[PDB]
Amino acid sequence: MQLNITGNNVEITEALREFVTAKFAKLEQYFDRINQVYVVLKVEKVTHTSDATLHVNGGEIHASAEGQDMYAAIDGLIDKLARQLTKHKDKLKQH
Repeated sequence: MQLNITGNNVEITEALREFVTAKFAKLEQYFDRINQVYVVLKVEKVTHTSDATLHVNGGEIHASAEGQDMYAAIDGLIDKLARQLTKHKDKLKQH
């Protein structure tokens, strides 16, 4: 269960990185299919872009989200990502 992040054209402050990990953590409670995760967020005067990639036993999901800010990108990115994790998580726990 190891996760890492990479910021392109953005200063990675303990608070920022924490926010990202904070969301994933809350997901680590119900979601047990997370071993290696890599996230990247670009910050430009135009639009902010963020990408997420979660790993699962036998399968791997890769999605990306954009937001008005580095915070919004993570919100929608971790939102759609979670809902996706639950979908595939339903296949496993079949009882």
